[PDB]
Amino acid sequence: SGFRKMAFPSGKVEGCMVQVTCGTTTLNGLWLDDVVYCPRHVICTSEDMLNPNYEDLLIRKSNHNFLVQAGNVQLRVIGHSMQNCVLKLKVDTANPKTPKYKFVRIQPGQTFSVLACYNGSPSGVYQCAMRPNFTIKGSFLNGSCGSVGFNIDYDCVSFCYMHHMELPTGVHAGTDLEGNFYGPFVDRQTAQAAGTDTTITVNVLAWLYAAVINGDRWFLNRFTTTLNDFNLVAMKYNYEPLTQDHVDILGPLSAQTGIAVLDMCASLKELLQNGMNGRTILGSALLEDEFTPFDVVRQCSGVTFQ
Amino acid sequence: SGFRKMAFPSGKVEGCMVQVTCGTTTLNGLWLDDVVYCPRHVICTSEDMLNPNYEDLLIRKSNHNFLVQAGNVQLRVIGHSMQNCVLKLKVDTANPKTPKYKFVRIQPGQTFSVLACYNGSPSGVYQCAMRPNFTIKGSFLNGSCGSVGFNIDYDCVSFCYMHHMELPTGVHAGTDLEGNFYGPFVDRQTAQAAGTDTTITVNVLAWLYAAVINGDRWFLNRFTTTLNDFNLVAMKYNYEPLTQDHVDILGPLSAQTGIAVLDMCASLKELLQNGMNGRTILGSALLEDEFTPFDVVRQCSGVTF
Ligand SMILES: COc1ccc(N(Cc2cc(Cl)cs2)C(=O)Cc2cncc3ccccc23)cc1
Ligand SMILES: COc1ccc(N(Cc2cc(Cl)cs2)C(=O)Cc2cncc3ccccc23)cc1
Repeated sequence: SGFRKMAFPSGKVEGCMVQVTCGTTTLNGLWLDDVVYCPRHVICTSEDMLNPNYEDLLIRKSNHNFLVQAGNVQLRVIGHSMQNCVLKLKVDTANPKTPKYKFVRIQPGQTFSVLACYNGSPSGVYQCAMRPNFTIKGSFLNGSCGSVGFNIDYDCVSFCYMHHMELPTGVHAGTDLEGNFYGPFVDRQTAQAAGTDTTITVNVLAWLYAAVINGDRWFLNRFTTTLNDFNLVAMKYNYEPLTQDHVDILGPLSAQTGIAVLDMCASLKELLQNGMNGRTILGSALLEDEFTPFDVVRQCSGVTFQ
Repeated sequence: SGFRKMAFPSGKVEGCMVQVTCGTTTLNGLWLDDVVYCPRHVICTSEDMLNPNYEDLLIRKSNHNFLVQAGNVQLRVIGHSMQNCVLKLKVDTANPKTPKYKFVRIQPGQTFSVLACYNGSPSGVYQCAMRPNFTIKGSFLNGSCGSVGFNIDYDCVSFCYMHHMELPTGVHAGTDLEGNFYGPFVDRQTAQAAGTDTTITVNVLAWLYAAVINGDRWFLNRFTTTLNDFNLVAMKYNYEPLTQDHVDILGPLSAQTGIAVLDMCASLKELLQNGMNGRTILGSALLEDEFTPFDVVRQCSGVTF
């Protein structure tokens, strides 16, 4: 029993983290096969970030301007290209610890484990959710850039996030491993703001199923609802629309608990309308939205990674 | 900036996890050098668990009754002893992935990472505190037994916890790696209950210092308190007494923020009195007590391994 913010084991990703230096700028890189992936802003000084021309800045750098350290063993850069906002450093050595992996771009609502790194060394691991405003609430200090976010889907590490920036609100913004930013953000120091955020409805329902599995059932009611009627109430309270796809993804949790998705929807509708009445769910006073349906199943069914 | 419940990277511990089978019982073992450590209840059946004599159960076992698997590799048991509530299986091979390690016993309030394992394979990693009542609020299912809790310091793993049981409240009980239970618990299926839990006051204060470091001061006030008046108030909310040792341990955070420990104690007193009035502190609607003072410094100063 019990329910915790639970990260994927970090072993396979720890094996892939390196230091990248270009000038007095040092940050983290991801070493997979004979390529190191890192933020393109490694080629920038703090002043350069005000109005960078990345084409011009890269056209001036050569292979030997980029110093990569893998533990305390130097890799030779034998090529460099830019894909969107990531630098790809082609190196002389394939990473022997390269796991089975893909690059995945995630949807808002999806969670991932962050291996927070400084100077190519891991500091720790935690769970994040891609907010509907395309920011993450992370723990990132200067030098954290190039730290990655990942899921393990069966036997495959899926890399979904690379850390780039901290916004003035203190929330974090980054790219997929193809250098495509999540959200309307740019790698220049200019006025940029997190948009108004919404609650991830499918994840709140996932977490109410977690509560039922852990014996916290007080919020279940005899009422039902239609998808349409649920969404009319949800949208009043700044909750993301629930689609039929969301309903189907919640099918396994519904089957395991014997509580219909629309019955759980009716329970949530009353929670939003009435509040908690100074009660808690899984020892939280607020409705939690940073657990996916799969996160609940993985923790509550003891799914393992080998 | 930002502050998050952060586990240690699990890689060095993943390298030590194996499956241990005795009869129809399978659980997790820790493989360090040529020894595998596991809960001694691996030699029990479900009926055995009410009043087991582990000396009598163990003397009946041969080396070959213990099946230790590390991935696809069968490890050969060449010896066994019992130390308190852990079994030590001597195997023919030293774990090549063995890290630098120590065995430590932690105090209530200290935190560690759990690598939750089933059949010798990892499910996930989370951060935990030894509660004042010597339980942990974990996430563990049947087959989780032998999962370990640890801290990393430089490149040394200190193992402080081995998982043995779940209590009726759903909290979890376990031993150090010398097989001594945290708390008054025993490896028997007899009725045992967690003592009344209390909040870890020094950790809540550490976490308020974290919130200040992260640029949030809304909860501060103009007031101070004596240690004695703080403890008289805090105990009415089932908070642990704050000792002068706790106050000294909060010294570095006090110095970094310029907020005296007893002034932060005054802030906490008001927070218990008023609640958050629809606000949050580091994204939390409750007062968090599973960050130690060292955890705040480590995460706010960017310590690596
Ligand atoms: C060349 O040197 C720099 C590179 C990046 C930064 N910024 C600002 C920007 C990044 C982007 Cl992309 C556009 S502006 C960051 O947000 C980096 C950053 C990250 N995560 C925690 C941070 C914490 C403190 C300070 C910076 C942090 C600043 C300087
Ligand atoms: C020989 O087979 C068994 C061995 C141990 C268990 N128990 C009950 C007891 C353990 C101890 Cl030591 C005394 S009673 C557990 O608590 C294991 C356990 C662990 N963590 C989550 C658990 C969740 C559900 C059920 C059991 C859990 C039961 C059977």
